[PDB]
Amino acid sequence: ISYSMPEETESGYLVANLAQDLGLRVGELTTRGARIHHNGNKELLQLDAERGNLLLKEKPDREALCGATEPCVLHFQIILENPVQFFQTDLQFTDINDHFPEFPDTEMLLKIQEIAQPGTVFPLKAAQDPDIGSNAVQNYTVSPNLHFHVVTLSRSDDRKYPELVLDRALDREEQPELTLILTALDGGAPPKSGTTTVRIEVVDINDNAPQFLQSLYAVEVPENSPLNALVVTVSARDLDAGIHGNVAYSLFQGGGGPQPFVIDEITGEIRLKGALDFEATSYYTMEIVATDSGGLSGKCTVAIQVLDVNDNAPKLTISSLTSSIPENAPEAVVAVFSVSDPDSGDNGRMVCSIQNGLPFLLKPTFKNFYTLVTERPLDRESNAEYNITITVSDLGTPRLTTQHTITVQVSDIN
Amino acid sequence: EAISYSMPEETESGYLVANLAQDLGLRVGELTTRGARIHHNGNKELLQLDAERGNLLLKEKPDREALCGATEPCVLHFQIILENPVQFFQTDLQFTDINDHFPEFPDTEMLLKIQEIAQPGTVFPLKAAQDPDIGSNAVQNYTVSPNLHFHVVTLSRSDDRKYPELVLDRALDREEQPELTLILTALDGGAPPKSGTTTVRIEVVDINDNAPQFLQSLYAVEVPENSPLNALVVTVSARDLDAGIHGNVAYSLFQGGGGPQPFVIDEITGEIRLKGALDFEATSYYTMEIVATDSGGLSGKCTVAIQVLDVNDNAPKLTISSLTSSIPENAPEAVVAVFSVSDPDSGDNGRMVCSIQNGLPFLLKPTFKNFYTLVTERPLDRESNAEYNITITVSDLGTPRLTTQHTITVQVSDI
Ligand SMILES: *[C@@H]1O[C@H](CO[C@@H]2O[C@@H](C)[C@@H](O)[C@@H](O)[C@@H]2O)[C@@H](O[C@@H]2O[C@H](CO)[C@@H](O[C@@H]3O[C@H](CO[C@H]4O[C@H](CO)[C@@H](O[C@@H]5O[C@H](CO)[C@@H](O)[C@H](O)[C@H]5NC(C)=O)[C@H](O)[C@@H]4O)[C@@H](O)[C@H](O[C@H]4O[C@H](CO)[C@@H](O[C@@H]5O[C@H](CO)[C@@H](O[C@@H]6O[C@H](CO)[C@H](O)[C@H](O)[C@H]6O)[C@H](O)[C@H]5NC(C)=O)[C@H](O)[C@@H]4O)[C@@H]3O)[C@H](O)[C@H]2NC(C)=O)[C@H](O)[C@H]1NC(C)=O
Ligand SMILES: *[C@@H]1O[C@H](CO[C@@H]2O[C@@H](C)[C@@H](O)[C@@H](O)[C@@H]2O)[C@@H](O)[C@H](O)[C@H]1NC(C)=O
Ligand SMILES: *[C@@H]1O[C@H](CO[C@@H]2O[C@@H](C)[C@@H](O)[C@@H](O)[C@@H]2O)[C@@H](O)[C@H](O)[C@H]1NC(C)=O
Ligand SMILES: *[C@@H]1O[C@H](CO)[C@@H](O)[C@H](O)[C@H]1NC(C)=O
Ligand SMILES: *[C@H]1O[C@H](CO)[C@@H](O)[C@H](O)[C@@H]1O
Ligand SMILES: *[C@H]1O[C@H](CO)[C@@H](O)[C@H](O)[C@@H]1O
Ligand SMILES: *[C@H]1O[C@H](CO)[C@@H](O)[C@H](O)[C@@H]1O
Ligand SMILES: *[C@H]1O[C@H](CO)[C@@H](O)[C@H](O)[C@@H]1O
Ligand SMILES: *[C@H]1O[C@H](CO)[C@@H](O)[C@H](O)[C@@H]1O
Ligand SMILES: *[C@H]1O[C@H](CO)[C@@H](O)[C@H](O)[C@@H]1O
Ligand SMILES: [Ca+2]
Ligand SMILES: [Ca+2]
Ligand SMILES: [Ca+2]
Ligand SMILES: [Ca+2]
Ligand SMILES: [Ca+2]
Ligand SMILES: [Ca+2]
Ligand SMILES: [Ca+2]
Ligand SMILES: [Ca+2]
Ligand SMILES: [Ca+2]
Ligand SMILES: [Ca+2]
Ligand SMILES: [Ca+2]
Ligand SMILES: [Ca+2]
Ligand SMILES: [Ca+2]
Ligand SMILES: [Ca+2]
Ligand SMILES: [Ca+2]
Ligand SMILES: [Ca+2]
Ligand SMILES: [Ca+2]
Ligand SMILES: [Ca+2]
Repeated sequence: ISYSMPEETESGYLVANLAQDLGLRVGELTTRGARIHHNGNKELLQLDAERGNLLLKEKPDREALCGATEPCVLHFQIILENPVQFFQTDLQFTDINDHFPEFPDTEMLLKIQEIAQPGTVFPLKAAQDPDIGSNAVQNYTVSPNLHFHVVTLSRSDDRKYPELVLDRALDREEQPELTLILTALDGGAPPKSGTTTVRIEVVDINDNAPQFLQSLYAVEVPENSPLNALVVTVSARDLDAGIHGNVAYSLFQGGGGPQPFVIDEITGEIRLKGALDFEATSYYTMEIVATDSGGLSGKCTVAIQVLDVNDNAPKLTISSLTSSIPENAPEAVVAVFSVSDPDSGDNGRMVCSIQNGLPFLLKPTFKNFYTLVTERPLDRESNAEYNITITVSDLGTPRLTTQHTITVQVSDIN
Repeated sequence: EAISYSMPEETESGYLVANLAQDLGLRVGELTTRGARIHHNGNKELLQLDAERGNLLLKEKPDREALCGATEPCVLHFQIILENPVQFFQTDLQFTDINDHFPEFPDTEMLLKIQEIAQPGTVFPLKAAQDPDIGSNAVQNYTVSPNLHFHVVTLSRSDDRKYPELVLDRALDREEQPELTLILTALDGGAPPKSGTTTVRIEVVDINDNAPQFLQSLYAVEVPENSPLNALVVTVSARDLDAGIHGNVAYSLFQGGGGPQPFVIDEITGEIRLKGALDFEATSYYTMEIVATDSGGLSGKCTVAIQVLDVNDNAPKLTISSLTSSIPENAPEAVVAVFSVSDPDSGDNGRMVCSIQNGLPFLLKPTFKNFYTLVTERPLDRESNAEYNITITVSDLGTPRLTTQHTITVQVSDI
């Protein structure tokens, strides 16, 4: 004979009316010297022989008695002596939902990279439940968010294990860290729950390119500026963090000609490497390029205009027509000369002068092109030779003067 | 107006610039009669005057880049003077640039570090080639050595200067081709064109685009019940196609939703060790899942099934319930006692047999499964023996064999 009864029933519960089930008289139970025999460690059942009833001595717990084995049936044998008779009886215990779903870890750590595409699965630790069947784990739900959703798998021996599925791509630049609530629901009535915290750490991915604060840099620097002069400092910013955010500055020269400028890849400072000359090159158009450790780059145009400095003296060049000059020759051209100046503005503008005492005349024929002509015929006895010191001088600040001497002799017939 | 003569660069000295006498409309004798002379700003005479044949010649070879450079046009303003009578003429000499310079790149080798997940259409700035020439004689085109992942584009800017930029058309893969080498060539527009090559070495940056994979899809291992605590069961290894911090793997143990399991995993080596005690009579079969995870989130999973082995570590449990301490003399078929045997083990380790002495006139009769009875085989007088000893000996059929015995003394009555 076999009897069935729910788990965790209070001790002293009336199991079965043994007297009626055996079809024997009430006094016969104590008459035959009814005893109970079993190899169990604990005597779960005590026999009331006077009323012929089978009673529980202690409160049973299925998980501690059977555990994983199902059905939980305990076999024992009751013996009678008058006459000698044996009766094997089995007792089955129906499992109840008296266990709450418990997660292994109080928090689960997930480090998901930013470029993780939707549909990507992530394994989660399952909630365990010592119960059996519908009283065990049945459902898994995740706290309402816009990124993930959990799905339950009944793989293998019908043991349910949850895994998290991504639906919308992550972004560390928007939300660095996620915190979800993983809830496990039982299939019993009423259902039992078990909650844990899913900690999602979004790993940074270099998906952002560095950009300069200014698209154009325009700075003026004098020609006579000292070596290692701070021309301009350039700054670029990256939206990413760590090594993925570090930038490296590189100088791209424009067209031909050497660039006397150097950039620091770290600080972003542009400084003088060589010499500057407004007369050689007055305007530089270059491009600074900041690049991360990934290859993503940003570019900016830097324009540097050199300032003019009066550091050039006028170049006086003279070609003589007549080494000697007749006495009674009116209006004679002694020599013709031209002046030069690479500078600009008043630094390039130049006025030339001659001694006022000399009977000669400077006649400006062409632009920066003068002629030295005698103003009147000359006698020999007065002055044999003449030292004419032409002095060309610019109108800049400071003023630079260049002068040259020519000797002209007046001569009649030999 | 003033007169101007044009002449290509790098012309050999002694070149016939122009018939100056005819251009000025003067007689052949008149030019040398008036003492025609040449005046220019430079000390170095670039021009020399031939008053005999009335021609203008070159005294030095002109270099446009050394005279003008970037300025255009390269015009030298010079003057011609006459002395019979005194007269002044303005004349200009323009030097047409010639394609006499090779395009050169500043650096012999340019290093690029491009990500593996770089999307097509991504631009990568490259340093331009230098050319002191002007117009069509400067840098005009940019071509890149035949590859599969890149193509160069020639862009113009500001003063219509040409600069190259590299364009990706096919995504890279460090697991396929870690490093790439290109030849960047710059082509002139002159005739014939002139090239300028340089190394462009592209180093593919690693991106975590590989998930860890287990060598085996299933792991099976037998472990004895008597095995010690914290003993290495099996070592699992997973490989990652990536490298560096994107390649190192961390192992995690995932158990079933049934009950607690006595096992632990090493994150580095991948060794599974025992955590608690093992008993075949408790839990016989274990199914766990090992999950390998990198530093990016990409994972791989393998199923590890371990069944424990049964050992004969449980002696049979004998429990005897006696009915009669004393027995009648001439009583046939008398039931002395009734006992039960147990064995939690399985197979021959659980199978058990019971024995009694051969000299005793008692018979051991089986009534129920693993449940026997001690009954007299035949009546017997007292004068032979007053009391008898019955040592029930129960033993399993395992290896080694475990035995357990217990004695019961029974007396006869009625004299
Ligand atoms: C069926 O099996 C039975 C069970 O056997 C058991 O299983 C086997 C495998 C063995 O493990 C065995 O040990 C188990 O018991 C058998 O029953 C038992 O049988 C044994 C032996 O047959 C009885 O003796 C017991 O064992 C000791 C024997 O010692 C042996 O070794 C030594 C040294 O090798 C050797 O000693 C030498 O003996 C000779 C001869 O005397 C001497 O000349 C030598 O000098 C001496 N050597 C030296 C160095 O000195 C022996 O020859 C053996 O080989 C024995 O010592 C031991 O004695 C103690 O333990 C018992 C415990 O029961 C005590 O008995 C109780 O004492 C109480 C106190 O006086 C007494 O109370 C009195 O009660 C009465 C009324 O009842 C009155 O009221 C008084 O006022 C009270 O004081 C109790 O009544 C008494 N118990 C009984 C039942 O009467 C004893 O005093 C002492 O403390 C021990 O006796 C053994 O007794 C016996 N078991 C029982 C319960 O009786 C049975 O024999 C088998 N069947 C057959 C047919 O054989
Ligand atoms: C598992 O649970 C899913 C989510 O149900 C939600 O949670 C419960 C506690 C209620 O608040 C309910 O209003 C929510 O929608 C269900 O969509 C799904 O069907 C369930 N699966 C099974 C097998 O029951
Ligand atoms: C005219 O100049 C002649 C040349 O002298 C030169 O110029 C002067 C300024 C010094 O620098 C001298 O060392 C040069 O050799 C003179 O010999 C002559 O006396 C000068 N005539 C007059 C009237 O001063
Ligand atoms: C440069 O060369 C390529 C290949 O020969 C050609 O397709 C392209 O039209 C050229 N560009 C110019 C501006 O000539
Ligand atoms: C299980 O338990 C949780 C709270 O722990 C409830 O929110 C849920 O609805 C279910 O009752
Ligand atoms: C599981 O999650 C619930 C969410 O309601 C918490 O209230 C609880 O403390 C446990 O963390
Ligand atoms: C994660 O967060 C939940 C609430 O969101 C806690 O209840 C839990 O203990 C863990 O700290
Ligand atoms: C560019 O092309 C010319 C031929 O047009 C080669 O001679 C030169 O070496 C470079 O490859
Ligand atoms: C540029 O590259 C070409 C081909 O590698 C060489 O031949 C040339 O000398 C220059 O270095
Ligand atoms: C880049 O190109 C140069 C030719 O200038 C080679 O020498 C070098 O090995 C790389 O291919
Ligand atoms: Ca329970
Ligand atoms: Ca439950
Ligand atoms: Ca339960
Ligand atoms: Ca982003
Ligand atoms: Ca990012
Ligand atoms: Ca970046
Ligand atoms: Ca200067
Ligand atoms: Ca200057
Ligand atoms: Ca000046
Ligand atoms: Ca040249
Ligand atoms: Ca060229
Ligand atoms: Ca040239
Ligand atoms: Ca790849
Ligand atoms: Ca990779
Ligand atoms: Ca990886
Ligand atoms: Ca065992
Ligand atoms: Ca065993
Ligand atoms: Ca055994």
